[PDB]
Amino acid sequence: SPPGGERVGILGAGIGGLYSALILQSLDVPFEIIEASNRVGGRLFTHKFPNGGKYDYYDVGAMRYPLPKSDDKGNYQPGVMQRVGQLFTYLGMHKQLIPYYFKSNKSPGFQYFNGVRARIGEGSSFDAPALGINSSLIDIGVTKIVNDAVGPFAQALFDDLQKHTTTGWDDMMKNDAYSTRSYFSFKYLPSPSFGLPSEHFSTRVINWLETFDKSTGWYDRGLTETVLEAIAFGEVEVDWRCIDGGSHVLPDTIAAFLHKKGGNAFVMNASVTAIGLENPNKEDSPMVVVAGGQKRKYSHVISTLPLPVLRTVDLKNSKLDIVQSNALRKLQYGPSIKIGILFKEPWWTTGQDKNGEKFDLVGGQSYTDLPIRTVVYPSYGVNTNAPSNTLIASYCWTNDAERMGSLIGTGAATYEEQLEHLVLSNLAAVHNTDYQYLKDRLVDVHSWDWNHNPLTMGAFAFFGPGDFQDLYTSLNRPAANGKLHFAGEALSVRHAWVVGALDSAWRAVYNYLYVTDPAKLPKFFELWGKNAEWFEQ
Amino acid sequence: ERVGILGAGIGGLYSALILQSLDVPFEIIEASNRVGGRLFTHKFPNGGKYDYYDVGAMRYPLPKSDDKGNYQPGVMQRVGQLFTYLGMHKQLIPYYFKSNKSPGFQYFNGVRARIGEGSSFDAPALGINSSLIDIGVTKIVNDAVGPFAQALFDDLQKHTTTGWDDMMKNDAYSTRSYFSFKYLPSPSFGLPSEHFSTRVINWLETFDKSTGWYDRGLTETVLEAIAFGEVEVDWRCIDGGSHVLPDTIAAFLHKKAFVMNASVTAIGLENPNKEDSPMVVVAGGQKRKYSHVISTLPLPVLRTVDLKNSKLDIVQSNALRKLQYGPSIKIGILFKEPWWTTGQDKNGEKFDLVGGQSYTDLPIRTVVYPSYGVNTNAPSNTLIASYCWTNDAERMGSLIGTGAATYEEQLEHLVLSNLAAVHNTDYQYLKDRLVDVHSWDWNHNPLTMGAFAFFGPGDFQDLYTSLNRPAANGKLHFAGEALSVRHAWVVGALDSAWRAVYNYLYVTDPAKLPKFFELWGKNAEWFE
Ligand SMILES: Cc1cc2c(cc1C)N(C[C@H](O)[C@H](O)[C@H](O)COP(=O)(O)OP(=O)(O)OC[C@H]1O[C@@H](n3cnc4c(N)ncnc43)[C@H](O)[C@@H]1O)c1[nH]c(=O)[nH]c(=O)c1N2
Ligand SMILES: Cc1cc2c(cc1C)N(C[C@H](O)[C@H](O)[C@H](O)COP(=O)(O)OP(=O)(O)OC[C@H]1O[C@@H](n3cnc4c(N)ncnc43)[C@H](O)[C@@H]1O)c1[nH]c(=O)[nH]c(=O)c1N2
Ligand SMILES: N[C@@H](Cc1ccccc1)C(=O)O
Ligand SMILES: N[C@@H](Cc1ccccc1)C(=O)O
Repeated sequence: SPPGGERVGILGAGIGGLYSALILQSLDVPFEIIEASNRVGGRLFTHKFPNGGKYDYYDVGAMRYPLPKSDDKGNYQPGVMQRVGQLFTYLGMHKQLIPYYFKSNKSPGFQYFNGVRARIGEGSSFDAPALGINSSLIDIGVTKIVNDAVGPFAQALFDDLQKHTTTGWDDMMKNDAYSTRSYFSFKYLPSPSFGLPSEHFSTRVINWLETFDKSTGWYDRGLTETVLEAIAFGEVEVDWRCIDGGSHVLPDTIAAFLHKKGGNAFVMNASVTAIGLENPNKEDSPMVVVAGGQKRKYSHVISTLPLPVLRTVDLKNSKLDIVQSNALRKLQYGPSIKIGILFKEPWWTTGQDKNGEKFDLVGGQSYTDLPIRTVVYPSYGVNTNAPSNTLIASYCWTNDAERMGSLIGTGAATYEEQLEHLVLSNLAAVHNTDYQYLKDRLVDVHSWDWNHNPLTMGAFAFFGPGDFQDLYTSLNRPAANGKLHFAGEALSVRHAWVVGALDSAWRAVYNYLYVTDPAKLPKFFELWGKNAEWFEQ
Repeated sequence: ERVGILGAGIGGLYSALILQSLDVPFEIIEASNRVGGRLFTHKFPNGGKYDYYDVGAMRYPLPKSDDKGNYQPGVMQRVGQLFTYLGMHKQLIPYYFKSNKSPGFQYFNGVRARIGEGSSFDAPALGINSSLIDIGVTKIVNDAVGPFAQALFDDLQKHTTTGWDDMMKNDAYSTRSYFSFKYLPSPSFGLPSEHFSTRVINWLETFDKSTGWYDRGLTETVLEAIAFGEVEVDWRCIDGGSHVLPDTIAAFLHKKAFVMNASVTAIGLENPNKEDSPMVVVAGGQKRKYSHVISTLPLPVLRTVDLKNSKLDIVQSNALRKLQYGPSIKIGILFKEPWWTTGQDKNGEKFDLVGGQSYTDLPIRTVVYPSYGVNTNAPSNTLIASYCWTNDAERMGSLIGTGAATYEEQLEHLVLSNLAAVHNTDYQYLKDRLVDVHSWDWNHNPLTMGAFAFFGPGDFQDLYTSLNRPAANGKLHFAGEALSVRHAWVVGALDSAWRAVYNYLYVTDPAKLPKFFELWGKNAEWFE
């Protein structure tokens, strides 16, 4: 059935594009990967500090994976991230997965809010009474309040995954015009068991929720993203894992697997500038991709380029319908920054604060309302004879990342100095040290703003209210007479996760096989799942 | 007595003007080597007199004025009075919000038309029924915003606050959630008495504002509609660029100074336990003492300053973080000629554009043709090829200031391609005429950390008032355009300086209040 000249052009050598190639290679479908940069992995990006040891790296993008439980053979239980787990096993990486400590493996991480410092779990109110948060709300806590609001939506979506239905999603979409904030302000009413007034929370209380629940401005994005990310993070049993040597090992291993025999050479350093049918009036017209100044023709094209990147590509002759072209612009992205610092020692593990109290932190995270917002201690290498000296001194989202981004990548020594001093000062206040204690231990600094990077043009999809219900489906349909397939993490309900990109590749390849070679569907299903998301042992 | 003014932008310069007029010693601390802040004029090297463009403030919707520079009551009256005070009234030249000749272009969903030609831009294929198309986005948005704006207008006119109280009961709405859960169309529209769908709301945002605007606070939509006059005004710009305004103030102040190239890193009382404790500002590595401090630093900048010993209360410290800012970018291009005025498209039709603007859903979003110099013997050859807000500015920002030629070339090619599609020319027609490109991302600038305040829902009702109270035992006063209801406008910065100086005089020398009122108004906002 399929014409002898079938060849799928895969745009982007990120995890979505590499996964697409892996599926196609397993089905003996020719492909070619076009990559703008000189590296593979995309937002799987591991920075190694040259002056450091083996574990003196940090992941600028993906770094932690909340996988389902697994057996000794690498078989994963059903779960949100099962597809990621099965990929590791497929590549022979299951035993190379090491623990990721979401919470510290020893003493608890720190919380520093409203000038009040405490350990996670100590039950501090962080001066919330002075904010006007009454004692009833404090006793309940932000976590339980948010879970009561998110739980019902999340439970229906879980039932969808388990029972293979879409009613939970249809119900979510009835409320998708809500932001998390507008949901709390105009619809949510506390559970009767809380004993609170049957009234909507005030803005003061809602902002208290956001402060401790997420990041500045998170609640102005879609309520749907809040429930979906709560599901992904498992905030509603997960095995937190990271990759020994950094997440770059995953795309490196895929590239090696595809390259083993002769080699599926990649077209590197070829930025795509145009995608369209050679002749949109001919039904059998092939696709033409202009990348690096050269025209390359393919029967079908699987794009993993971020939506904002597609907006910089000439899509004339790809015949997007009016909804799809609106979707490329309106489907909202979110920002993020990370700042990694190589120190002379893992002071968070062996050091003490200005009063002699030991931090006693191994992995885990600390949280603060200061500009750095989140501090992440490394879980990799903690038990070796050369533990990591590298800290993620700041990991920000939404407004916090937008503001901090102005100090990153300026190219000016004076702003690098301002940035370092701000970060160290924030770190000192979080951990109760002086600035000089941390300055004396600092060796090198590396910082990254995914919202100032031409190859991503944002950290990841972070939809606003209405995006999922109005525009999302349009990009799950192909364009260019069925020959342009949109993929990438934006094309999932697991935005900002590797599984999102993997799901997007499954759906793109499924559509390609469905319209070009249905005889491969059985093997496609057996190797890569009967469904993108619906569970299955 | 000596007031430390942090920031030599228009808010700090205005604060200095007021203090000088009242014989109050002051000192201005400025991080950079320039005054004006977000009044920032870029002149292209090798270009002519009018081959500049304003990277920040560029247009002023002032009230009517007489031959002597007296301005009628209005939102921007305070700005007009500032021009007159500085002897600049006659240096104000017309700014053409719309083209002075043929109308600008609209390019949406691949459909090109002139402003006013009534195109639907393929909206039926988008699922917008004919009734909504016939009414139009402008009338629909005005019907939803009008009631709120009129009550705030009445506040300014009648000297009341009930309009603001009503706005604040609805401040938890974004514009989108207001349309999705509250707004019901006027019965006169003959539409179903139901809330608009997301598809229709996204159609409104597309033609009304920028990508993501409607997810910000409804109050900002109402306030900006008032400021733009979309609910009359004399649109003006400053001959030679907005930089002339701060340059003229600084020159006036230097005759009677400034601490330049001194970035503020710490603000706090010398001894918070002593009542008479002076303020200490650490700038450029040096400690400077003041009786009171007026800060005009943006809120995100204040978050990078050590405010230990300024004794912010818990609401004020929350406000510095949460009160939301918005992004913006501009791209200026020097061409060999004002092709938008003298040229023709690929089919021989003349653009015939003088000033005004064109709009598109393409990445550049907005094109602004210069109004300065149009009638001289050397008209401007400089175009604002792109001016973006919200998501459009966030996305485009990734291509600006990379320092890499390859991305500078990608940016130029995208901008020219978008321009070509908007105006119906070939790419090479514009490339052959391009001389120089300058681009700026106010959301990638340590001195602003965002373009301007652009509050989310709830910010005005929950956190805004806390920063109008002082900190540091009453000796730290917060100012800057964020401390106003005219965000993203010069008048916003001026209002914040009035309130900051007002509070300063109130606690230190109330006998000067009568003269303060006489020279600078009895109220910040209330009309005369
Ligand atoms: C800061 C941060 C942190 C995290 C994460 C992201 C970020 C930004 N994620 C999310 C995860 O990193 C992300 O969802 C996927 O890696 C995205 O893979 P894609 O293939 O969809 O895009 P991705 O962007 O990775 O790949 C696209 C490719 O296209 C290329 N390209 C761009 N423009 C091009 C052009 N014009 N022509 C050709 N090629 C072009 C790029 O260079 C890149 O190689 C994550 N996930 C997770 O599971 N766990 C985690 O802990 C995290 N944490
Ligand atoms: C793109 C764009 C376009 C427009 C506008 C803004 C922008 C970004 N505006 C809004 C207007 O430009 C703005 O509201 C005011 O200029 C702000 O003046 P401020 O004094 O409040 O701040 P502004 O930011 O101007 O001044 C603050 C000063 O503090 C300095 N500073 C920063 N950090 C410091 C530190 N650590 N130590 C010391 N000094 C420090 C800065 O360098 C600067 O000099 C506008 N308005 C209008 O009326 N018409 C218009 O057309 C426009 N258009
Ligand atoms: N998954 C990534 C990024 C992310 C950001 C925001 C929401 C969800 C995920 C993390 O764990 O940090
Ligand atoms: N006042 C500026 C900036 C602005 C942006 C958004 C709203 C209001 C004002 C302008 O006229 O472009």
